[PDB]
Amino acid sequence: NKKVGVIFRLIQLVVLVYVIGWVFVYEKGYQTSSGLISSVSVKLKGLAVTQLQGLGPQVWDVADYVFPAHGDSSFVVMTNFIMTPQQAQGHCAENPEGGICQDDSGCTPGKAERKAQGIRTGNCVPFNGTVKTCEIFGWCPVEVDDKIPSPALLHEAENFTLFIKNSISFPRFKVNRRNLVEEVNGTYMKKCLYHKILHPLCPVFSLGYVVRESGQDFRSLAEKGGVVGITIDWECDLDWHVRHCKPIYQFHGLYGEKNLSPGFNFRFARHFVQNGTNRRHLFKVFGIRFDILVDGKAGKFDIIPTMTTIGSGIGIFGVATVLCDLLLLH
Amino acid sequence: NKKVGVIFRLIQLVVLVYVIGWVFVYEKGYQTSSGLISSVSVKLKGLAVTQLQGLGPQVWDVADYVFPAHGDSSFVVMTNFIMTPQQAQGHCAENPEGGICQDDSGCTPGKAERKAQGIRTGNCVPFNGTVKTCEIFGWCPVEVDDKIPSPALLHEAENFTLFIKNSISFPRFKVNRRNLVEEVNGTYMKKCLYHKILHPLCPVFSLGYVVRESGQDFRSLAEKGGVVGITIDWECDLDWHVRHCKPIYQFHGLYGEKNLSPGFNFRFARHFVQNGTNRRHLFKVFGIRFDILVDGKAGKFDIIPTMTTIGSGIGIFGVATVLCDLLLLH
Amino acid sequence: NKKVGVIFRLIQLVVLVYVIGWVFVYEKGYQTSSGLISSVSVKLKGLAVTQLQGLGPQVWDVADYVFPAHGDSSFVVMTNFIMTPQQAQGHCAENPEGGICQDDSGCTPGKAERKAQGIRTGNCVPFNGTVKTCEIFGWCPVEVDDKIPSPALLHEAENFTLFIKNSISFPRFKVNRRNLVEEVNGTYMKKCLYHKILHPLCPVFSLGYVVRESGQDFRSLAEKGGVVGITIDWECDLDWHVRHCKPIYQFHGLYGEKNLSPGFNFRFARHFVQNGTNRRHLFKVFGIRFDILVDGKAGKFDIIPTMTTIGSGIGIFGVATVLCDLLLLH
Ligand SMILES: Nc1ncnc2c1ncn2[C@@H]1O[C@H](COP(=O)(O)OP(=O)(O)OP(=O)(O)O)[C@@H](O)[C@H]1O
Ligand SMILES: Nc1ncnc2c1ncn2[C@@H]1O[C@H](COP(=O)(O)OP(=O)(O)OP(=O)(O)O)[C@@H](O)[C@H]1O
Ligand SMILES: Nc1ncnc2c1ncn2[C@@H]1O[C@H](COP(=O)(O)OP(=O)(O)OP(=O)(O)O)[C@@H](O)[C@H]1O
Ligand SMILES: *[C@@H]1O[C@H](CO)[C@@H](O)[C@H](O)[C@H]1NC(C)=O
Ligand SMILES: *[C@@H]1O[C@H](CO)[C@@H](O)[C@H](O)[C@H]1NC(C)=O
Ligand SMILES: *[C@@H]1O[C@H](CO)[C@@H](O)[C@H](O)[C@H]1NC(C)=O
Ligand SMILES: *[C@@H]1O[C@H](CO)[C@@H](O)[C@H](O)[C@H]1NC(C)=O
Ligand SMILES: *[C@@H]1O[C@H](CO)[C@@H](O)[C@H](O)[C@H]1NC(C)=O
Ligand SMILES: *[C@@H]1O[C@H](CO)[C@@H](O)[C@H](O)[C@H]1NC(C)=O
Ligand SMILES: *[C@@H]1O[C@H](CO)[C@@H](O)[C@H](O)[C@H]1NC(C)=O
Ligand SMILES: *[C@@H]1O[C@H](CO)[C@@H](O)[C@H](O)[C@H]1NC(C)=O
Ligand SMILES: [Ca+2]
Ligand SMILES: [Ca+2]
Ligand SMILES: [Mg+2]
Ligand SMILES: [Mg+2]
Ligand SMILES: [Mg+2]
Repeated sequence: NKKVGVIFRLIQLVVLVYVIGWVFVYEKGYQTSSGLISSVSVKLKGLAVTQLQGLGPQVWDVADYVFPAHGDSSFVVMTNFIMTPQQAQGHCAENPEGGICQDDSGCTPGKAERKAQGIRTGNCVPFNGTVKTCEIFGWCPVEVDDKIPSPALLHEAENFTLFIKNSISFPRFKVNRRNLVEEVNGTYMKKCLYHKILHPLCPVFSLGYVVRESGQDFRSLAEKGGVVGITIDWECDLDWHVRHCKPIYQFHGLYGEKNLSPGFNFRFARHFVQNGTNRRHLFKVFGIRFDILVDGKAGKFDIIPTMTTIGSGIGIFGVATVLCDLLLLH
Repeated sequence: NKKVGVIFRLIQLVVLVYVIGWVFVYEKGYQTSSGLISSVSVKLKGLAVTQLQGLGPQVWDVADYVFPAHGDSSFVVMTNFIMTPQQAQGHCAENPEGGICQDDSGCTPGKAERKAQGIRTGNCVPFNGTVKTCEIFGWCPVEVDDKIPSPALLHEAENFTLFIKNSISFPRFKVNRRNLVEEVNGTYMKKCLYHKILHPLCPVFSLGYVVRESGQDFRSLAEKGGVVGITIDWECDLDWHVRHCKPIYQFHGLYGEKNLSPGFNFRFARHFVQNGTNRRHLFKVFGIRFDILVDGKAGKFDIIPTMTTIGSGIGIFGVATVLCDLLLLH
Repeated sequence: NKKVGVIFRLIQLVVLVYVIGWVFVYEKGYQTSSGLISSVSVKLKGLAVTQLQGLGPQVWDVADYVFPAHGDSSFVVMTNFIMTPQQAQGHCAENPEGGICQDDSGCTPGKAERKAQGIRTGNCVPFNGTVKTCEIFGWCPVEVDDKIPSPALLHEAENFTLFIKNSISFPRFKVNRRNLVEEVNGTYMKKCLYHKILHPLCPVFSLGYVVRESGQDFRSLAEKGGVVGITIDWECDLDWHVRHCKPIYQFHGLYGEKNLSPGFNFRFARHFVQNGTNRRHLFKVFGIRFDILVDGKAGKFDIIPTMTTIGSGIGIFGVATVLCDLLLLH
């Protein structure tokens, strides 16, 4: 029958054009794939001045709000903090969150099993006029974290400019590429701000723009902390010129339900010696967690993958043909 | 022949059941898989008081033993340390390990080729009553680490509550998930401790439990340090509800031969200015290394993978047909 | 025809030898592969003394030039720095590169839009005898990074030694391996310098050797910074003894155009309280970025992969035979 042969030839032509357009053209089967070796360096330029009650104006610079000063990929930018100054190890009332005592017999000497704040001395001392807390041995000023300033202490963090420098190299092809691609110039790096459409190649990122692109409001996130994931994808083709290869930036927002564990926070201390006594300043920093992830591959023409793809296509064709023949026979 | 046809039909039904079951349900071929983007946030609540001979009581809060303050995925929990206080730059004798001199002519001015402790002035000074070491220009006094305390200075950290906050997002499906799940609530985290069977979803991990579940003993590991690897694996079947998505926590113990470089250790310093002179405190910290590795995939029903799996199954059936026909013919 | 049968048997023998040798031995189809869990700990030893104008001799020990105390995979080794001692908050002139005014009416009170150095007060005080800049609120000694010392302040960094301790474990096969191998002993590490041929397995890497093997000159890197990538690769056939399992160390040079953003740099501050006044020392450190990446796979004989490979080979054979038969059939 003529129509049977027509259907067979149509099926073989379909599978042939499918394999040819997909394995070779679409999926780049004639190009080897390798993995980039990458290193990310980050620099933040911004300044914010905080004026808390009872304290002088505090100037925060790049060394201050960037705790991973060595330019790590996973860095935290300080946006809100609680400062407990002049902490010294001595005996005083603990925080009321741990426990509340009405008499000295209630307190027991030892360490708390859950959320230990210090070594209990077994004495109940008044934390303030109303309630009393068991006396512990720990840094004496105990941070009350219950009050979270509604206006962010560093609401200026939104405009802080952020520069990301990424250098990727493929080992098998011995090709090195950097984010600061050709189009970028020193003059450009002075007056550009990153945008999804306007300035895709500008390496200077605005913190507020990055947060808003992820899908989070900067103010509410800075009030309680947050996590933002920036991914740099280097899809590269070596058959073309290296100028074509460029870094694509994608912003991903990592969030969670606000009732439980809202935002991101950590505690850090600055140890110093004043008047011959060792003292420290405890800070509970509510900041936005920025993670840089670089994943990419390079493709360059090679003879062995081309021959293997040709053989696989011939095998798939010769199969499809025998399968169609057996189907038409039965 | 009847028996030949029966064997042929049996082989056909067997390969049909195989291609309809294995690649579809077991391998989830109709689903497509996307790697997660994740961020690790770790908070350790605990307090340990270390009493050292010649020094006052030392309180080590969360910021102290957790050296990475920004909540990095790889963090070290301090278990034992060697403290050398009041280090100042000057000319003081070197450690006996570097060299032993009996006369001033033996010492050579310059810097030692390997593991230099300072700039040798060229004079042999008595390090102590018995042996003499060449004078060097370095921090004073030089740290001595020949003796490691057999009882861990921080042994209370066996009980330290470790809270891991891991937020994942799949870019292909645009679904954000966190280690905290609907089953876990605010009242649950107050008293729960992670267990392999009892509390698999509790985000609070005990350090001793993590060490014991990794095939290591905390008591022996705390003396010289160690490396414990925690892997959080997410397997998600987006065909079901998102409540079924639950993280899987696996603890892997990374250990080596005790004879050659046992445990993990590092040295850090705190710089301060006392009495108009720059001084520092050098600590040789023996701590357990914790690495959080999050690797997972999610699968949702899609039309193109389903069609590809159907085509692959039909192709496998076709050849299982002829392979059987050619064998029965022989 | 006899020639047709000879050609058929020749093609049969060719495809049989192929499916018996290539996929089995070269591809290790009978073995299974699993990803390892790796944690890297780095330790450096070396001392460098920097003598500056006015300031006394400064000793930079391991804790100084190694900014990551814990020793993460990504660490920076200080080679050159710019120190602005005794930075105290107050009113001072901004940097001349920021802005220059001839009259006080030029500057406007507020915060700069880009790269803010402080809060302008609307007054112009002379930065030096020639030009005058806007008066800002912040650290009084402004850091001037126009002059970079051509001789590296820490050129002694080239010969500093680097010890890398990596422990890898395959969870599927429950086998733990370390960079320290049976060939390496305690007396060997005392004097081993890593080399590609002479000493392949020693974990003591010379910084200058690592920089030179990556393809970069240390002296140029020392002045303005650099990036060096070290990759450890483990390929182990668990069918043989575990002694054969040895890591492979490869150095990759990550560099970019020197005209735009040459080298790697960052700023960190040391906060201290002297004379009841909070001051800091700001250092602009030019250092070489070192990144450690570990990847590997292991192979163990298993029954299911062997059976799957045998089935795939039989299928490829059965197809090749008939495809050849159709070829002759024409
Ligand atoms: N976060 C940022 N925002 C805006 N511009 C930046 C940022 N980081 C770097 N740049 C600009 O990019 C150029 C090249 O960066 P490079 O690493 O040389 O910084 P730098 O010149 O050492 O820093 P500085 O400008 O503080 O001296 C610099 O001229 C700098 O002005
Ligand atoms: N390591 C830990 N051990 C025990 N409980 C913890 C731990 N980390 C967090 N929690 C509990 O989880 C709850 C939510 O924590 P969240 O991430 O909101 O930090 P936080 O409440 O701002 O910090 P803090 O508890 O210091 O106020 C807290 O009420 C706390 O009691
Ligand atoms: N960067 C390095 N260069 C040369 N030798 C090193 C280096 N790091 C460690 N070693 C040597 O390797 C041996 C085993 O390493 P290990 O991790 O036990 O160091 P350690 O003995 O704790 O350090 P230290 O020698 O400061 O006590 C040590 O005897 C040490 O001398
Ligand atoms: C005392 O502290 C407790 C802490 O919960 C608080 O509720 C109470 O209002 C305080 N009382 C005064 C008078 O400040
Ligand atoms: C950021 O700068 C813009 C002007 O470009 C200003 O309107 C905005 O208030 C600034 N951000 C904050 C919240 O300080
Ligand atoms: C600077 O880079 C931009 C990139 O958009 C380019 O358009 C411009 O021509 C460059 N400047 C010079 C002087 O080449
Ligand atoms: C002196 O120091 C050396 C260091 O190895 C030690 O062996 C010796 O016992 C010490 N002698 C005294 C009297 O402390
Ligand atoms: C808290 O979570 C636990 C999970 O084990 C659950 O059993 C309990 O009902 C929850 N509490 C409330 C009030 O729902
Ligand atoms: C003053 O500072 C400017 C800053 O660029 C410099 O160009 C100039 O040479 C300096 N003048 C003197 C006398 O130091
Ligand atoms: C490093 O090389 C040799 C040791 O091999 C040493 O003598 C020389 O002084 C050093 N040079 C530098 C640049 O530190
Ligand atoms: C130390 O290791 C080296 C490896 O090159 C080996 O040749 C030597 O025999 C070892 N020393 C001892 C005492 O076994
Ligand atoms: Ca890291
Ligand atoms: Ca101080
Ligand atoms: Mg609280
Ligand atoms: Mg030692
Ligand atoms: Mg500059």
